[PDB]
Amino acid sequence: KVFGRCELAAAMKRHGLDNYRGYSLGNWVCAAKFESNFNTQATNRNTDGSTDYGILQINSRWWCNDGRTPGSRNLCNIPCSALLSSDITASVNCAKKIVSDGNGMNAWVAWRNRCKGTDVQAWIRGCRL
Ligand SMILES: O=C(O)c1cccc(C(=O)O)n1
Ligand SMILES: O=C(O)c1cccc(C(=O)O)n1
Ligand SMILES: O=C(O)c1cccc(C(=O)O)n1
Ligand SMILES: O=C(O)c1cccc(C(=O)O)n1
Ligand SMILES: O=C(O)c1cccc(C(=O)O)n1
Ligand SMILES: O=C(O)c1cccc(C(=O)O)n1
Ligand SMILES: O=C(O)c1cccc(C(=O)O)n1
Ligand SMILES: O=C(O)c1cccc(C(=O)O)n1
Ligand SMILES: O=C(O)c1cccc(C(=O)O)n1
Ligand SMILES: O=C(O)c1cccc(C(=O)O)n1
Ligand SMILES: O=C(O)c1cccc(C(=O)O)n1
Ligand SMILES: O=C(O)c1cccc(C(=O)O)n1
Ligand SMILES: O=C(O)c1cccc(C(=O)O)n1
Ligand SMILES: [Cl-]
Ligand SMILES: [Eu+2]
Ligand SMILES: [Eu+2]
Ligand SMILES: [Eu+2]
Ligand SMILES: [Eu+2]
Ligand SMILES: [Eu+2]
Repeated sequence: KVFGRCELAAAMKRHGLDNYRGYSLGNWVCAAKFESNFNTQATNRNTDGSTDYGILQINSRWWCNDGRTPGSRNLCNIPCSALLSSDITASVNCAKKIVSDGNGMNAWVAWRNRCKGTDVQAWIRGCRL
C-alpha cells in the first residue's frame, strides 16, 4: 500500500508517534516519505547483503530477521516480513526501539538528510488526526 501523508499521520498518531521521544509527528511522516516514499512494501538491498524493509526501511542486519542476513541482531525480535504489512503496527513497534537505541532518528539516513531541522510540521498540514 502507498500511504497518503495524512492517512499515515493519523495512523502514526493512533500508534503513539505524536512526539514520541521528543520527535513531533511531522518528523515521523517525513521520515516515511523519504525512506520508503510511503510504500509499505518498499525493499532495498544494501551492499552488505542486508535489506531495508517497509514504510520505515528497517534493516535486516540490526533490527529484524529476514533469514538471509548472516549475523542479524534482530533487535526488534521479529521477521522482516512482518514489517511489509499494510498495517503499520509492527513497523511502529520496532521504530520506537530504533529511535531509543543510541542515535535518535539519525538511524534514518533519509530523515537526517531531508527532514531533520526543517519545517516538518508542513508534512501534517491539513490532516485530520
Ligand atoms: O494522506 C491523505 O489522505 C491526504 C493527503 C493530502 C490531501 C488529502 C485530502 O485532502 O484528503 N489527503
Ligand atoms: O486520497 C485521499 O486522501 C482521499 C480520497 C477521498 C477522500 C478523502 C478524505 O476524505 O480524506 N481522502
Ligand atoms: O473503532 C475504531 O475502529 C476507531 C476508533 C477511533 C479511531 C479509529 C481510527 O482512526 O482508525 N478507529
Ligand atoms: O485504518 C483504520 O483503522 C480506519 C480506516 C478507515 C476508517 C476507520 C474508522 O472510522 O475507524 N479506520
Ligand atoms: O484500532 C482501530 O482503529 C481498528 C481496529 C479494528 C477495526 C478497525 C476498523 O475497521 O476501522 N479499526
Ligand atoms: O531524543 C533526542 O535526543 C531528541 C529528540 C528530538 C530532537 C532532538 C535534538 O534536536 O537533539 N533530540
Ligand atoms: O555492524 C555494525 O553496525 C558495526 C560494526 C563495526 C563497527 C560499527 C560502527 O562503528 O558503527 N558498526
Ligand atoms: O545501523 C547501524 O549501523 C547500527 C545500528 C545499531 C547499532 C550499531 C552499532 O553498534 O554499530 N549500528
Ligand atoms: O557502517 C556502520 O555500521 C555505520 C555507519 C554509520 C553509522 C553507524 C552507526 O551509528 O552505528 N554505523
Ligand atoms: O493546505 C491546507 O491548508 C489544508 C489542506 C486540507 C485541509 C485544510 C483544512 O481543513 O484546514 N487545510
Ligand atoms: O494545517 C493546516 O490546515 C494549515 C497549516 C498552515 C496554513 C494553513 C492555511 O493557510 O490554510 N493551513
Ligand atoms: O485554520 C486553517 O488551517 C484553515 C482555516 C480556514 C480555511 C482553511 C483552508 O481552506 O485550508 N484552513
Ligand atoms: O484515508 C484518508 O484519506 C485519510 C485518513 C486520515 C486523514 C485524512 C486527511 O486528513 O485527508 N485522510
Ligand atoms: Cl510536526
Ligand atoms: Eu485524505
Ligand atoms: Eu479504525
Ligand atoms: Eu554501526
Ligand atoms: Eu538530541
Ligand atoms: Eu488549512
